[PDB]
Amino acid sequence: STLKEVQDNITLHEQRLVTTRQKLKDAERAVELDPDDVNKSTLQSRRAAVSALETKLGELKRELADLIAAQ
Repeated sequence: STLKEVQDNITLHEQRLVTTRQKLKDAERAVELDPDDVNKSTLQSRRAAVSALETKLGELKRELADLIAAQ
């Protein structure tokens, strides 16, 4: 039930973190080789996407820890 729902959401977010981080790696490399404005903007966006996922994951994981402790 509730704990499993949170766990599945952590999985979905961990999977999205992997794919978003690959997109970030691609964007970082492009800027390393040619730091033009478009490449810097792509990088800025990919960074924010990864960081936002990591934030959400941290929230989910702290809440699951407390769900477990209460049970």
